[PDB]
Amino acid sequence: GVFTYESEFTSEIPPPRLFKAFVLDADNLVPKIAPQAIKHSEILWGDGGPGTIKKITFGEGSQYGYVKHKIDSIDKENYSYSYTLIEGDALGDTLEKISYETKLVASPSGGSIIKSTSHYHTKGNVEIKEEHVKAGKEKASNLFKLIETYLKGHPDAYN
Repeated sequence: GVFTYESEFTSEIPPPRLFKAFVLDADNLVPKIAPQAIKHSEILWGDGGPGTIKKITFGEGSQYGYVKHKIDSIDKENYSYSYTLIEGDALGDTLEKISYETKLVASPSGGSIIKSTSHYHTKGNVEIKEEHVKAGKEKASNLFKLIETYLKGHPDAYN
């Protein structure tokens, strides 16, 4: 009853810089690099640690479009991030518990590798739609390629 999807890519920007921006600065990194997807970010629980809850908002239009992220684990030393999503118009009336996992590393060419993964938990006996899970792979991957330019252009970004 759970879906498992993983991705793998790399970048020339350092993972500790993109990590701090993605986890320790996602409140102003996503709404600044891509203001077309998220419009605001306000942690609802804790402050980013495990068990915390972040309320990300979108601005695709007037209709309110936001989601809730529950931090699951973090690796400021390995540059890894893991949280659980509980809200999101994309969950349709079938999905419920969402699991999100992201990991960063370094390559032999100096660049840095980025491994991401996500899961779904539908309530009852239903399944997600490829166009949905597949489209999410581009919404999460494309963003990762936007942050790489964030540090590749901003040598001061939390650095």
